[PDB]
Amino acid sequence: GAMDPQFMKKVAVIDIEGTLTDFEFWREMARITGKREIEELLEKGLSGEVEWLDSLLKRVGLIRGIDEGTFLRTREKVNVSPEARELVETLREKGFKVVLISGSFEEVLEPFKELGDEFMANRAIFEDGKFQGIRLRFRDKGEFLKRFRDGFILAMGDGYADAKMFERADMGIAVGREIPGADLLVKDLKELVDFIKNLK
Amino acid sequence: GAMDPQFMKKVAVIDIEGTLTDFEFWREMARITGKREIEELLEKGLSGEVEWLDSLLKRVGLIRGIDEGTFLRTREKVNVSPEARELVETLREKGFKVVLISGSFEEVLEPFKELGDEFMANRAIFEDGKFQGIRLRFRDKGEFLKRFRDGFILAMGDGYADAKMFERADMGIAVGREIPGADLLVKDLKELVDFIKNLK
Amino acid sequence: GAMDPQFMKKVAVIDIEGTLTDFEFWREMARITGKREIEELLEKGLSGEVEWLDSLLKRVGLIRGIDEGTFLRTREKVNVSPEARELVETLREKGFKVVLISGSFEEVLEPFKELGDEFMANRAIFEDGKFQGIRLRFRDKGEFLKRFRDGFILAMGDGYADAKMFERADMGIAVGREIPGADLLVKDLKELVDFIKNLK
Amino acid sequence: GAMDPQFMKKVAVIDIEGTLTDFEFWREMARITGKREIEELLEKGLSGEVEWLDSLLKRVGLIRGIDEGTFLRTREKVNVSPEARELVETLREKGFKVVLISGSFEEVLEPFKELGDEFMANRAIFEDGKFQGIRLRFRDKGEFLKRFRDGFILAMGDGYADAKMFERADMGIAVGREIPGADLLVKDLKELVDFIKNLK
Amino acid sequence: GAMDPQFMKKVAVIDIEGTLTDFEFWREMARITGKREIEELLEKGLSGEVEWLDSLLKRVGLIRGIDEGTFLRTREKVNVSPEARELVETLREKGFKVVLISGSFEEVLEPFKELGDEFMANRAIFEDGKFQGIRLRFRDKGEFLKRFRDGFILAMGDGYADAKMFERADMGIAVGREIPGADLLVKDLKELVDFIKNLK
Amino acid sequence: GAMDPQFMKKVAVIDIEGTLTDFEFWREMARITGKREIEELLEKGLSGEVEWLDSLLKRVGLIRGIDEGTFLRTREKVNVSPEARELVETLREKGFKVVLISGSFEEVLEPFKELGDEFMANRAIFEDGKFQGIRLRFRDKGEFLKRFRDGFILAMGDGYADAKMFERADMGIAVGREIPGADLLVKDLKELVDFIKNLK
Amino acid sequence: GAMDPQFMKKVAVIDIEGTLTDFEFWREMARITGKREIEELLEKGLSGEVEWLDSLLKRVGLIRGIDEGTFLRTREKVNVSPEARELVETLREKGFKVVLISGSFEEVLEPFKELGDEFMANRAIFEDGKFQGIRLRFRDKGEFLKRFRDGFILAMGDGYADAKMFERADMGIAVGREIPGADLLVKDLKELVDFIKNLK
Amino acid sequence: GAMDPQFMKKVAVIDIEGTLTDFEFWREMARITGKREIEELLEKGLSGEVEWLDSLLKRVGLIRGIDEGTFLRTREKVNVSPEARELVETLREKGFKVVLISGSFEEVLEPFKELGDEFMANRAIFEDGKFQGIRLRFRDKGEFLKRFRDGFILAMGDGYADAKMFERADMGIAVGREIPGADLLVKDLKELVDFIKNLK
Repeated sequence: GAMDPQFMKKVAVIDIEGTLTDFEFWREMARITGKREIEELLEKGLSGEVEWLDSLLKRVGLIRGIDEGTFLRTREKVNVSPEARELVETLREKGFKVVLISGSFEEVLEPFKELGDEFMANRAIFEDGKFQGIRLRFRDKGEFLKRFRDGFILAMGDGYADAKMFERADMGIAVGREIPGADLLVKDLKELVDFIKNLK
Repeated sequence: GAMDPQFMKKVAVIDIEGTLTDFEFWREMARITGKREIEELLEKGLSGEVEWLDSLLKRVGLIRGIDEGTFLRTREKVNVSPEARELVETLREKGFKVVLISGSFEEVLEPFKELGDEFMANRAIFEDGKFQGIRLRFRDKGEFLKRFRDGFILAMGDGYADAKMFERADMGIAVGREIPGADLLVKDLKELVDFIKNLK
Repeated sequence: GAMDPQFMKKVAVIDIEGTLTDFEFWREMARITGKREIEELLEKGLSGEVEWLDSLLKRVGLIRGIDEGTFLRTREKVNVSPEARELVETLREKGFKVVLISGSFEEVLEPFKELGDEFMANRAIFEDGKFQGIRLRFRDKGEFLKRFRDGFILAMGDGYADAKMFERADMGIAVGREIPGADLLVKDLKELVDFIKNLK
Repeated sequence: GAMDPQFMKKVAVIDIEGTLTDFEFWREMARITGKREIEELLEKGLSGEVEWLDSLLKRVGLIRGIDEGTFLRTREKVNVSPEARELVETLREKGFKVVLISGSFEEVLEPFKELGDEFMANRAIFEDGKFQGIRLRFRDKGEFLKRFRDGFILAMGDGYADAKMFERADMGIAVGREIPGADLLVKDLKELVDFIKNLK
Repeated sequence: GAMDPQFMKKVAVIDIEGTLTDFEFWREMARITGKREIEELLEKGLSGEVEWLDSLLKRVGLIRGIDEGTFLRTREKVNVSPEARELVETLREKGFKVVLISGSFEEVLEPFKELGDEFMANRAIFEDGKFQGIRLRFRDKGEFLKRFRDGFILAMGDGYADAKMFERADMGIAVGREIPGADLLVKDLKELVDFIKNLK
Repeated sequence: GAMDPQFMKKVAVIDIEGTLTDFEFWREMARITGKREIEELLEKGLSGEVEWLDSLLKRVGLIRGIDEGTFLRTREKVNVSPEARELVETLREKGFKVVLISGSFEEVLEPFKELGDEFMANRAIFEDGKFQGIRLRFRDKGEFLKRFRDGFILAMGDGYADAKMFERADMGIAVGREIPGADLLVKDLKELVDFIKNLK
Repeated sequence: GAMDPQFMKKVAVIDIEGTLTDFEFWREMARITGKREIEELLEKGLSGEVEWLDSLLKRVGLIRGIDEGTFLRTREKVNVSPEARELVETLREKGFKVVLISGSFEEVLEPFKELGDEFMANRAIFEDGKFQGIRLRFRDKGEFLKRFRDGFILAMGDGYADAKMFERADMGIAVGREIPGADLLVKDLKELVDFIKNLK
Repeated sequence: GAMDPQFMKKVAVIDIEGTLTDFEFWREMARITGKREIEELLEKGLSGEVEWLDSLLKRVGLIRGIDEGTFLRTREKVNVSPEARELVETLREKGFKVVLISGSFEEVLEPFKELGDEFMANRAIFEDGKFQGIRLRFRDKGEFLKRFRDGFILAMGDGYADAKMFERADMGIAVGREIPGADLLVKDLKELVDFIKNLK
C-alpha cells in the first residue's frame, strides 16, 4: 500500500505574522478602538522594553468587553495570498512537513488553518457575546518547537519571532528585519519563495 | 477571567475508536467492498499475529482506487454522542486539556475535529478523486504522546490502543476490554464519564 | 472511587517572604539584638555584594547563643493574612498544587506550615536551650524546584528570590520589585490575587 | 556546630507500613465496616491479581460516606514505638536524612508526621464530615523517589512496597517478607535497627 | 536549484548483504579455502548459537595469511544490479539521504562505495600482501545508526541484520526472511523497489 | 583472530583548510572568474560581518553556471604534501582514528579522500555540464563532531574553523591564527607535526 | 615524547579475580577459620541463589574479630605473575589505560596496587587490630564503570563479574567460564594475553 | 555484617595546592634550574594571559632532560601538616568521602597519596633517568569531578583551581583568594578546618 511517511519529514515552521501576512491584530484593535495605548504596548513588547507576557496581557486587558462580532470580523481582513500559498506548496514539493504558528488568535488567522500540515495559535475566550481573555496554548514559539525535537527544523519568521524560536531550528530565515539566531535574512516573502524554489 | 493558561494543564488524551465511537473504518470497508481479507488483516493486526504497519499497509492496498465519495460516506456513521460530548466537557471542567487521537482518517473522523482542544489522526491521499494511500502522520500513539512529555498525561483508550501508548501515560484507563499498561478498566463510555465526574 | 489527582497538577510555588508576609526574620533579629551588622550583612547578601551563603552563615554566626525562647517567640509576629490565604485558596480553585518555600526557619514561619499542599524551609539547631546554627535543607530555591521537574511550574516571589528560581519556572511573577527571570511584575499581593482570580 | 548541610546527605527512605507499624488501614476498615470485599480487594492488589490503582480506588469507593470521626479513630492504633524511634534516630547518627513515606493517609499516620526529616503520604477528602475520596499525592513510591534523584538512597520497606520503589534505591532492605528488587531481607524491625547500628 | 539541504533529510540505511547483493564473503572464503569450519562458524553466528564477535574473529583467524589477490578476486562476484541502482536512485527521489552499510569488507564491497550518499563497512589488514586481520570500524549496526540519531531513519536489511539495528530505525523493512524488530517484510529486492516507488 | 578495534579509538579531527593545505577554493574562484565580490563575501564571512550560511550561499550564487570542467580542474591545484601525510600517519601511530573534514567540495579536495580513516565535505550539484549549487552535508563542523560523541576528540583546525567546532573537542589545537575554544596555538603544520610526534 | 594524553585513551578494565590471580579470599577464610558456611555463602552468592550483598555481608559477619595479621597473611597468596604483568604491559602498548578492579579487599590485593594505571577495590575496617567490617567503595562493578562513561571500554573478567559489568563494556572478554554479557570467552590468562598481543 | 557505605557518601574534593600545602612545584623548578621563564609561564597561566594547557606544556618543555633524581627529590619538601590531616580527618567525621586532586605530579605529592579516600594527580614520564614529559590523567578539575556526578560534592580549592571545578560542586569554598564559582572564601586552612569542625 502507498504511503506518505509524513512523520519522518524535516519540518518547516512558519511564524505567520510578517511572513505570510502583514495583518497585525493588535494594530487593527488600536485602530478600531481608538486606544493608542494598545499599539504603544505592542511596541514596548516588540522592542523588549517590557516583558512579552506583560505587554500581551495588558493589551488583552484593554480590549476586554469588546463585542465578539467586532473581534471576529477582523478575520475579514485576513487572506491567504497566492504568494503565501506558493511558499507552502513549494515547501511540500521540497519534502517538508509544514507547520504554521502564531501567538495571535486562531479565530482571526482562521483562513490559514488548513494551509499547512499543522496549525497552532492562541485562542479567544468569549462570554455572553463579549471578549473576556486569551487562552495561551504554548509558552512561546521556542517551546512550541520542542514538539518537533526528534527531527530537523527549518524555521521562517519575522517581527513577532525572536531568538528563542530560532535557536531551536537547524536553519533559520528571517524576513524583512534581522532576528537574532537566524542564519539568513531575505528581504520579503517573494525572496523567501525564491530561496525555497531553489531547494534540492 | 481574562486568561486560560492552557499550555500548563495536564493532558487528557483520548484514543477515539472504542471510547467515543464504535465506528470501525476498516470493518466498514470490508462490508462495502465485500473484501473479507480487509477485516481478516485487521484481526491479525489487533491480535499481533502480524506486525501492525504490515497489516495496515496491506489494508490500505486493498482499497486503492475507491472513490472519495464512498470513502467520505462513512463519516455519516460517525457522530458525537451526548455522552462523548459530556466526557470532553467534564474533562475540561476537571482541569484537563483534551487531545483526541486516532490512527484512522481525519477525513472520516471529522465530526470530532473541533470537540477537543487538539485533534490528530492520519490522512488520506486522493488523486483524481480516487484513494491512493495513507499519510502516516505519527509513528504510533506512544510516539505521538512524546508531544506532551513536559507535563502529565491521563490516557483513555480501547481496542486500537496498546501498551506503547499507555506506557507514556501517568494514568491510563481502558474501556471495554483490558489493555496492557492501562491502570484501570471501565465497562463502557458511561462508566468513564462517571469516573471523570468523580474527579477533584 | 473519587480522586483528586494532585500529583498530576501544575505546581504553584510561592516564596513566602515578600509575597505572603513582610515579616523579615533577620531584620527582627537585628532589632532584638541591637546588632546592626546583622542587617548590613542582609543588605550585602540581597544586593549580591557578597555571596549569599557567605552572608547567611555570617548572620547565623552573629545570633549563635541566643535563647531558644527569644528565637521561637518571633513566630508571634507571623500571621497568615486573609489576603495570603485568599491567594492560596484561589490557586487551588484554579487547579494548582500549592507549594510554599522559604530560606528562613520553619520554626518561625510555622503558621504557614499547613496553608499550601507542601511546605519547605530551613530549620534551626538548638542545644541546651540556645540557638547553635542552621540546617540547610535545600541548596537554593532553583534547586528545590527540581522536585517538580516532571510538570509545569508557576512561581511567585519577591526580594528573597532570584533569577535561579525563576528560570526553572514556566511562568514567573515578581511582587513589588523586579526580579530577573520573572515574566510579570505585580505591585503587591492584592494584585497577585487579582491576577490569579482572573485565571481559566 | 552552626551548620547541618542536610541537603547534601544520603537519603534513608522508610515505607512506614510493615516496617515501623503493623497497622493496616484497609484491614481495619474491613473490620469496622464488616465489608469483607475491602480486604479481598487489598489481597488482590498486594498479590497483583488486579492492578494496584484499580484495587485502591475500589476500596476508596467502599468507604465513601464514612464519618471523619470513625476514620480518625484509627490513629489510636498507630503509635511510634521505642524501636521505630530508635531506627530513625540511629539513621540520623549514621548520617542519613530520613524520609518517611506511605500510600496510606497522612491523617491516620499523623503520629509519624514529625518523626523523620520529611514526611509524605496520600490525603483524604472530607465533605461535611464524611469521607468522599482520596487525594493521590504521588503516582507510586518509585515515582516519589525521583524527588531524591540527585543523591544516593537507602530504601527500607515491607509488604506495601514493590520492585518499582527498590529499583530507585542504591541499596534496599525488605522487612519480614522478600520484596523483588531489595538487596537484603531482615527478619523484623529489631533486626533492621541492629543492621543500621552496625553502619560506619 | 542551487542548494540540496542533505544534512536535514531522513536517512535511508541499507544493510548491503541480502538486500543489494547475494554475495556472501564468508561462504566464498569457505569455498575457496575448502575450510568448512568457516561456513559453520557463520551459521553458528547467524543463528546466535555463539556470540557474534566470537564467531567473526574465529572466521578472521581461519583466513590469516590468505593473499590479497585471492581476497580481492571476490569483488568480481559483487555487482551493482539495475534493481539495486533503482532502489538507491528512487530513495533519493523520495527525499532520503542514502547510507549503505555492511559488517563485511569495504575492499570487497567496493562496487557499492559511491552508490549511496554515505558508505560504511569494516576494513582488512594486509601485511606484505597477506591478510592479517580485521579493522572493526563500528561496534555493531545498531551502534552505527547512532550517527543519525538527530533525525528519522528508515532501515532496510536482511540476514546479516538483527533487532539491534532495527530498534534504532523509525521504520524497518526486512527482505526475504523475517528479522526481529522490522516492521515490514518484503519478498525480494524487486518488491522493495516497488514499495519505495509507492512513497509520497 | 587479529583486530584493530578502530571504533574504540580517540578521534583526531582535522579541518583540512589551513592545516593540511593552503589552497582556498573561493579565492581561486575569485581569481578564475575575476569576480572580486567572491573574495569580499569570503572575508565578510570569516570575520563574522555576515552570517556564515548567508555569505556561503551568496558565493555559490556568484559561480552558478560555470563550466563543470573549470570547476573540477581546481583539483589539479590540490596536493597531499609529505608534511600533511606525516601528520596523519603519525596520528595513527599515536593511536588516533583520523577524520578529515571541510566545508568545501569533496570533488576538489578529492586528493585527501582516502588519507584519513574517514572523510567528509560538502558536494557540488552539476546539471548539463554547469555548476548549479551546493549539497550541504552537515550543518557546521560543531554538529558534525556529534558523530563522535561517544568517545574523546582531538580537533585541529585553522581559519575555516570556529568556536563551535572546538568546544565539542576534548583538546583543540589551532594552526597559524588563534581560534576561540582552542587550547593550543601552533605556528604552522610543521609545528603541529612536532607536537603529535611528541605524543605517548 | 613529552606528553601522554592518558585521559583520552580507551579503558581496559580488568576484574582481578579469575583473570590475574586464582586467589579467592573467602575460600581462604573458610579454610583458615574452618567455617564451611563462609564458602557455602560464596557459592550461593555466585550462583544467584541469594542476593549478592546479602551473601557478602553474611560472610563479612562470619569473620568479625579475626586478627589483622591473619587477614594480611593472605596477601602472601597473591602474586603478580609474569603473565599478569605481560597482559597489563601489552594493553598499554596497544593504547589502553588499564584499570584493575575487585570487590575484594585492597589490603589483600596490594600486590596489584601499582600494576595498572588505576586501582579500585573495597577496604577493611579494623578496630584494635581486629576485623570489624567492610567499606563498600562502589555499589557493584557495573556502577563503578560509569566512572569511564565518557569513553570506550574493554572489560575482562571471570567468575566474580556479571552481566551488569559487561553491559557497560563496549567489548567484553570472559576468562575460563562464560559470563552473561561478555562478547568473547578465552580459555585462560595465556589465551587472553595472546588475544591482546594480536591487537592493532 | 558491619558496613561503611562509603559509595553513598557526599564527596569532599580538595585541590591540594594552596589548601593543604604551599609547596609549588613549578616555582621550585624555577628556583632549582634558575630558569625564570618557568615562573613567568606559570603566572601567565594563572592569570589567564595564556591558555592553561599551553603554559603547562611550555613549562614541561623547559625541564625536559632534568635528572630523575633532582625531580623526585622535590618530594622531600612536601609534608602533610597536622592541620592538613586535621581537615581530612574531620571531613570523615562529618560523613564525607574525601578525594584529593592536583594537576601536579603524583610522584612529588606522594606524601598525600593515602591521606584521603581517593587520590588523583598527573604523572611524570622518565626515560634513561631523565624527565621527558607529563602524563595528563584528567582533562581539568571540572571534568574530573564528573566521576562523582551521582552524588553531592563539596569542593575546596585555591589558586590552582578555577570556575570549572567550582560549578560542578554543590558547595564550594575558596582558600585565601577568591575563585569564581566558589560560595565561600575562607582566609586560610585553619579557618577552613574551623568551618568543617562546625558541621552537623
